[PDB]
Amino acid sequence: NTALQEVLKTALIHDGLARGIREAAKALDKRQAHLCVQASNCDEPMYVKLVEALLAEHQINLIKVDDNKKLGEWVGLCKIDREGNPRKVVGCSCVVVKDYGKESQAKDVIEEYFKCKK
RNA sequence: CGGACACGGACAGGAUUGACAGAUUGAUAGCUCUUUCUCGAUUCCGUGGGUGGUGGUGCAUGGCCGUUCUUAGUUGGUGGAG
Repeated sequence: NTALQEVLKTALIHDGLARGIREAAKALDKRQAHLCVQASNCDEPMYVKLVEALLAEHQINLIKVDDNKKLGEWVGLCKIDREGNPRKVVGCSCVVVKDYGKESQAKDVIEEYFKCKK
């Protein structure tokens, strides 16, 4: 439960993420891929059928979350503000991190990973 | 586009750059078409707005110069006409 809340959120700042209408399906073909995340409300589940054919066969590693209406202010464009509107952006279904570069609380994500999925 | 910014939408389930091969070209300008690969929020689209101008106006101006002016001319400060 700590893995869901705060320790994924310690390293998502400036790294090689996924952002844009060709990029998320572009940058997954790379062997720098550390821990990633998937929004589990994709309307056609055939896009995520492709990434599940991509993720488990090598060491790519997911966390399931709800959507992108709430991750829409997590990826890098925040629309709610003291002046921003409640609807400017929609986030992504699938972003990655290709190099951490910092070890702030980067253990509870990596401890969770070889904990339950062996 | 070398149209900064302000606002609204379109933007990760598909905005925007680049580009070989073939008509397309005056031309190795993907200019544009044909099929498709590619860059990664940078932007595009409309709406207000700066901008650039060897664009007009020397009869709106400045500065500079030229001339009447290449000759000896010019002017105040406190002094006559019951």
